[PDB]
Amino acid sequence: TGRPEWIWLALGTALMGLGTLYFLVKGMGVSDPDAKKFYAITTLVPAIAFTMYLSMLLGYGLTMVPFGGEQNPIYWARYADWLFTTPLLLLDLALLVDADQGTILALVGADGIMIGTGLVGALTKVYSYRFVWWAISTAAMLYILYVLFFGFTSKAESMRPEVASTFKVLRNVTVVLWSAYPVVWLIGSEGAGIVPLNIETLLFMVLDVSAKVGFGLILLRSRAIFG
Amino acid sequence: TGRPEWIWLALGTALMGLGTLYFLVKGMGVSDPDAKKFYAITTLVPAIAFTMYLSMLLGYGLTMVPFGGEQNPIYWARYADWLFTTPLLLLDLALLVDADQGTILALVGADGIMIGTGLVGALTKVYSYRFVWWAISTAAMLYILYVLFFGFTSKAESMRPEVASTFKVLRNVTVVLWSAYPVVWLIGSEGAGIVPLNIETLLFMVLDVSAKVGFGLILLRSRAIFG
Amino acid sequence: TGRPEWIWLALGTALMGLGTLYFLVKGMGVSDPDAKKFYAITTLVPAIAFTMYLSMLLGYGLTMVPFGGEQNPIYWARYADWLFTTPLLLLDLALLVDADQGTILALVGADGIMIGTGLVGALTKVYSYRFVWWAISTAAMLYILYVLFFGFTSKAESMRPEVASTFKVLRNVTVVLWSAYPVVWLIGSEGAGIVPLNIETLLFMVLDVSAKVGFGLILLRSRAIFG
Ligand SMILES: CC(C)CCC[C@@H](C)CCC[C@@H](C)CCC[C@@H](C)CCOC[C@@H](CO[C@@H]1O[C@H](CO)[C@@H](O)[C@H](O)[C@H]1O[C@H]1O[C@H](CO[C@@H]2O[C@H](CO)[C@H](O)[C@H](O)[C@H]2O)[C@@H](O)[C@H](O)[C@@H]1O)OCC[C@H](C)CCC[C@H](C)CCC[C@H](C)CCCC(C)C
Ligand SMILES: CC(C)CCC[C@@H](C)CCC[C@@H](C)CCC[C@@H](C)CCOC[C@@H](CO[C@@H]1O[C@H](CO)[C@@H](O)[C@H](O)[C@H]1O[C@H]1O[C@H](CO[C@@H]2O[C@H](CO)[C@H](O)[C@H](O)[C@H]2O)[C@@H](O)[C@H](O)[C@@H]1O)OCC[C@H](C)CCC[C@H](C)CCC[C@H](C)CCCC(C)C
Ligand SMILES: CC(C)CCC[C@@H](C)CCC[C@@H](C)CCC[C@@H](C)CCOC[C@@H](CO[C@@H]1O[C@H](CO)[C@@H](O)[C@H](O)[C@H]1O[C@H]1O[C@H](CO[C@@H]2O[C@H](CO)[C@H](O)[C@H](O)[C@H]2O)[C@@H](O)[C@H](O)[C@@H]1O)OCC[C@H](C)CCC[C@H](C)CCC[C@H](C)CCCC(C)C
Ligand SMILES: CC(C)CCC[C@@H](C)CCC[C@@H](C)CCC[C@@H](C)CCOC[C@@H](COP(=O)([O-])OC[C@H](O)COP(=O)([O-])O)OCC[C@H](C)CCC[C@H](C)CCC[C@H](C)CCCC(C)C
Ligand SMILES: CC(C)CCC[C@@H](C)CCC[C@@H](C)CCC[C@@H](C)CCOC[C@@H](COP(=O)([O-])OC[C@H](O)COP(=O)([O-])O)OCC[C@H](C)CCC[C@H](C)CCC[C@H](C)CCCC(C)C
Ligand SMILES: CC(C)CCC[C@@H](C)CCC[C@@H](C)CCC[C@@H](C)CCOC[C@@H](COP(=O)([O-])OC[C@H](O)COP(=O)([O-])O)OCC[C@H](C)CCC[C@H](C)CCC[C@H](C)CCCC(C)C
Ligand SMILES: *C\C=C(C)/C=C/C=C(C)/C=C/C1=C(C)CCCC1(C)C
Ligand SMILES: *C\C=C(C)/C=C/C=C(C)/C=C/C1=C(C)CCCC1(C)C
Ligand SMILES: *C\C=C(C)/C=C/C=C(C)/C=C/C1=C(C)CCCC1(C)C
Repeated sequence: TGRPEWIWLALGTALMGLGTLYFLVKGMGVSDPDAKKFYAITTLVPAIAFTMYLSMLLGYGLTMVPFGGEQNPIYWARYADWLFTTPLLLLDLALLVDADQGTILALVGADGIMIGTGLVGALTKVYSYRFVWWAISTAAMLYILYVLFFGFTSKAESMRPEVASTFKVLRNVTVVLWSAYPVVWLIGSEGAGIVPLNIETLLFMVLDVSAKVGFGLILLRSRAIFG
Repeated sequence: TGRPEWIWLALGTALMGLGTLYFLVKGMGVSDPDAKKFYAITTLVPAIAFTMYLSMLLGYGLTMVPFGGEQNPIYWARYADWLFTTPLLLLDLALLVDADQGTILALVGADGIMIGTGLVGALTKVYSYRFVWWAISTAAMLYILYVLFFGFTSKAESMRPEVASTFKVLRNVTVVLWSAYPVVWLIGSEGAGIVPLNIETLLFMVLDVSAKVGFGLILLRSRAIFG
Repeated sequence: TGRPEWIWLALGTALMGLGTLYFLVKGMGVSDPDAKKFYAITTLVPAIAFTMYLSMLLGYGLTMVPFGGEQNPIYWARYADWLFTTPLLLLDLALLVDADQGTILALVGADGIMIGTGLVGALTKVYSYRFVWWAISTAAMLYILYVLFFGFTSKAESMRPEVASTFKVLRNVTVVLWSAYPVVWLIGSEGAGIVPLNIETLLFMVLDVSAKVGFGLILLRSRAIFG
C-alpha cells in the first residue's frame, strides 16, 4: 500500500521543483534562439515531473488495482508524467543531433505507445496479461534506444565536436537510465512483487531525478546547445 | 448541485455555436495562407467550447466530488475545453507577433500545466490541498501573462502598425480576462463557496464567450491577420 | 455483451501487427527524407490499432454503459485508437498533396472533435442524447471529406502525375471507408441495436484493416511518396 514511501516522493518532489527553479533562473538572459529552445524543452521536463510527484505525495496519483488475488497500489501518475516527459527528452536529443522530422515523429509515436502500453499494463486486472503489455512496451523502448544509439550517433558525427561529445554523454546516460525502468517495473509492485513499493519508489526517484534533472544539467551546462 | 444554471450553459452553448458559424462563414473566400491560418485557430476555439458547453448542458461534463464534508458538483468539462482552447488562443498571439518556437513551446507547456493542475485541483478530495493546486496553476498563469504582456509586446513593436495595435487590444483583453478565471474559481464551487454555482456559471460564461468569441471578433475583423 | 466477437478482434489484432511488421520491414533501407516520413506516419497507424485491438481482445477496452433501459457493452478503445489514427491518415494525404499548415490544423481540429464527440456519444447515459453527439460528429466528418475530396484534389492537380493519381485512389478509398463508420455506429450497439455486436465488430474490423493496412499498402507501394 501507499504511505511509507511518502518520503521518497516528498524528496523527489523537492528535487524536481528546485530542478525547475535552477533551470528557469539560468536561462533568463539567453538570447540565442536555439538555446532558448533547449531551455524550454529541458525546463518543462522537471516542471511536469514536479506536478506529478506532488500528486503522488498528496495521494492523488495513487489508485488501487485488483490483480492476482488482492488489491494493489498503483501510482498511475508516473505515466501521466512520462507520457510528456519522455518525448521532450527525445526532442532534446533530436534538435542537438539535428534529426529528420520523419524520425522524430517515429520516435515520438514509439514513445507514446511505450508509455500508453505501460499504463495499460499497470491497470490490467488479469495479472498474467500485464506482462504481455510489459513486453510490447519494452519492445517499443528498445526501438527508441536502437535509434538513439546507432541512428542519432551517426547524425552526431556531422556536428561540431562540442555537440558530438555532449550528445555522446547524453546518449550513454539515457540508454542506461531508460533500460532500468522496465526492470524496476517487472520486479516492483506492478509486476512480480520481488521488491517492496517502498524501495521501488526510491529507485524510480533516483532514475527520474537523474534522467530529468541530471540530463538537463549535463546538457544545459555545455555549449553544445548554442548555434 | 447542477440544474438551475442550465440556462447559462444553454445560452453559452448557443453563443459558441453561432460564434463558430459566423467565423466559419466568413473565412471561406480567404486565400491568404496566413489569414487562412488565423481563421483555422480562431474558428476551432468556439467549435471546441461548443461541444464542451453542450456536454455541461446535457449533464455529461458534470461530476460529483466529495470534499470538506459534502458532495460537490464539479463541471470537469471546463478543463477539457480550456486545455485545447487556451493553447490555441496563445498560438493566435504568437503568430501575430511572430514568436520564437522556443517561446511558443514554453507558453504551451506552461498552459498545459495550468489547466492540468487546475483540473487536479478541482478533483482533489482533500479540501485544503485543492488550494495548493490552485496556487501552482495561478503561478503558471502569471508566467504566461508576464510573457504575453512584456515579452510579446516587445516582438509586436517590430511589426507593421496594424499588427502592433491589434496585438495591443488582444493583449489587454487576455490579461484582464485570464486573471478572472482563477478568482472566479477561488470563490466558486471548486474552492471556498462564497458564490453559488448558479452565478459562477454566469461568470464563466461571460469570461468564456468574451475570450473565445470576443477575442476572435477583435482579431478576425482586423487586417492585422494578413501578410 | 462482449465474448462472441473475440474472433474478429483476434483476427483484427493479428492483421494489424503483421501490417505493422511488413511496413516496418520494408522502409528500413529508405534514405529519401520524404519517404522516410511517409513510412513513419503510415507505420504508426497499424502499430496503434494493434495495441488497441489487443486491448479489446484482452477485454480491457470494453466498458459497460447503461442506457435506454439496460447495460450496454461499449468498446471505448476504438476512439483511443481513432483519435491518433485518423489524424495520421489525414497527415498522409496532406503531405502528399502538400497542404497549407492552416488547412492541416483545421482538419486535425475537425478530426479530434469528430472522435471526441463520437466518444462522448458512446458513453452518454441518455439514450436520446447519444444521437445528438452522433450528429455533431458526422457533421465534423463531412467537413473533413468535403475538403479532402474537393480541396485536396485541387492541390493534387499541381503535383506530378504519380502523385495526383495515387492521391485519387487514396481519396476515393477514404471517402467511402470513412462514411461507413457513422452508419455502422448508428445501427450497431452504440445506437439503435439493429445489428448485433457480433457482426458490428466484423464490420469495424474490415473498415479498419482496410483504412489502415489497405491504405498504407496503396500508398507505400507507389512512388508517389518520393521527391
Ligand atoms: C494539449 C495536450 C495535446 C494535452 C493532453 C493532457 C491529458 C490527455 C493527459 C492524460 C495523461 C494520462 C496518462 C493520465 C490518466 C491516467 C488514468 C488511467 C487515470 C485516471 O484517473 C485520474 C483522473 C480522475 O480523477 C478522478 O475523478 C473522477 C471524476 O470525478 C472519479 O470518478 C475518479 O474516481 C477520480 O479518481 C481519483 O480518486 C480515487 C480515489 O478513490 C479512493 O481512494 C481513497 C484513498 O485514501 C479511499 O480509499 C476512498 O475510499 C476511495 O474511493 C483514486 O483511486 C484515483 O487514482 C484518483 O486519484 O485525474 C485527472 C488527471 C489529469 C488529466 C493529470 C494531468 C497531468 C499534468 C498536469 C500534464 C501537463 C501536460 C502538458 C500538456 C505538457 C506540455 C508538452 C507538449 C507541448 C508536448
Ligand atoms: C490528438 C490529441 C493530441 C487529442 C487528445 C484528447 C484527450 C486526451 C482530452 C482529455 C481531456 C481531459 C481534460 C478531460 C478528462 C477529465 C477527466 C477527469 C474526467 C473523466 O471522466 C469523463 C470521461 C468518461 O466518462 C465515463 O465513462 C466511464 C467508462 O464507461 C465510466 O466509468 C465513468 O463513470 C463515466 O463518467 C461519466 O458519468 C458519471 C455519472 O455518474 C452518475 O451521475 C448521475 C447524474 O444525474 C447519477 O447521479 C448517477 O447515479 C451517477 O452514477 C459522471 O459523474 C461523470 O462526470 C461522467 O459524465 O469522458 C470522456 C470525455 C472526452 C475525452 C472529452 C473530449 C473533449 C473534446 C471533444 C476534445 C476536442 C479536442 C481536439 C483534439 C482539439 C484539436 C486541437 C490541437 C490540434 C491542438
Ligand atoms: C503525447 C500525446 C500528446 C498523448 C496523449 C494520450 C492520452 C490523453 C489518450 C486518451 C485517449 C482516450 C480517447 C481513451 C480514454 C477513454 C476513456 C473514456 C475511457 C477511460 O477508461 C479507461 C482507462 C482507465 O482504466 C481504469 O483504471 C481506473 C483507475 O485504477 C479505474 O477506476 C477504472 O475503472 C479502470 O477502467 C477499466 O476496468 C473496467 C472494469 O470494470 C469491470 O469489468 C469486468 C468485466 O469482466 C467485471 O464486470 C468487473 O466486475 C467490473 O468492475 C472497465 O469496464 C473499463 O472499461 C476499463 O477497462 O484506461 C487508460 C487507457 C490509456 C490512456 C490508452 C492509451 C492508448 C494508446 C497506447 C495510445 C498511443 C498514443 C501515441 C501518443 C500516438 C502518437 C502520435 C502523435 C505524434 C500524433
Ligand atoms: C517550485 C516551482 C517548480 C513551482 C512553480 C509552478 C510550476 C510547476 C509552473 C511554472 C511554469 C513553467 C511550466 C514555465 C517553464 C518555462 C520554461 C520552459 C522557459 C524556458 O525559456 C524560454 C523563454 C522564451 O524566450 P523569450 O521571452 O521569447 O525572449 C526573447 C528575447 O528578446 C531574445 O530574442 P532574439 O532571439 O530575437 O534575439 O522564456 C521566457 C523568458 C522570460 C522573458 C523571462 C521569464 C523570467 C521568469 C518569469 C522569472 C524566473 C522564475 C521565478 C524565479 C520563479 C518561478 C515560478 C514560475 C511560476 C514563474
Ligand atoms: C452549430 C455548429 C457549431 C455545430 C457544427 C459541429 C461542429 C462542432 C464541428 C465542425 C467542424 C469544425 C471543427 C471545422 C472548423 C473549420 C475551421 C478551423 C476552418 C478554418 O478555415 C481553414 C480553411 C483551409 O483552407 P483551404 O481549403 O486549404 O483553401 C485553399 C485555397 O485554394 C487557397 O490557396 P492558396 O493559399 O495557395 O492561394 O478551411 C477549408 C475551406 C473550405 C474549402 C470551405 C469550407 C466551407 C464549409 C464546408 C461551409 C461553411 C460551413 C457551413 C455553413 C455549416 C457548418 C457545419 C460544419 C459541420 C461543416
Ligand atoms: C507485432 C508488432 C506490431 C508488435 C511490436 C510492438 C509495437 C506495437 C511497438 C513498435 C514501435 C513502433 C511504434 C515503431 C514504428 C517505427 C516506424 C514509424 C518507423 C518508420 O521509419 C522512420 C525511420 C527514421 O529513419 P532514420 O533512422 O533517421 O535514417 C537516416 C538515414 O541515415 C538516411 O538519412 P538522409 O535522409 O540524410 O539521407 O526509422 C528508423 C530506421 C532504423 C534505423 C532501422 C530500424 C530497424 C528496426 C529496429 C528493425 C525492424 C523491426 C523488427 C523486424 C521487429 C519489430 C519490433 C519493434 C518492437 C522494433
Ligand atoms: C522521466 C524520464 C524517463 C527517462 C522515463 C523513462 C520511462 C521509461 C523508459 C519507461 C519504460 C517502461 C517499460 C519499458 C516497461 C513498462 C513500464 C515502463 C513504462 C516503466
Ligand atoms: C477559454 C478561454 C480562456 C481565456 C480560458 C482561460 C482559463 C484560465 C486562465 C484558467 C485559469 C485557472 C487558474 C489560474 C486557477 C485554477 C483554475 C483555473 C483553471 C480556472
Ligand atoms: C481507423 C481509420 C479510420 C479511417 C477511422 C475513421 C473513423 C471515423 C470516420 C469515425 C466516425 C464516426 C462518426 C462520423 C459518428 C460517431 C461515431 C464515429 C466515431 C464512429
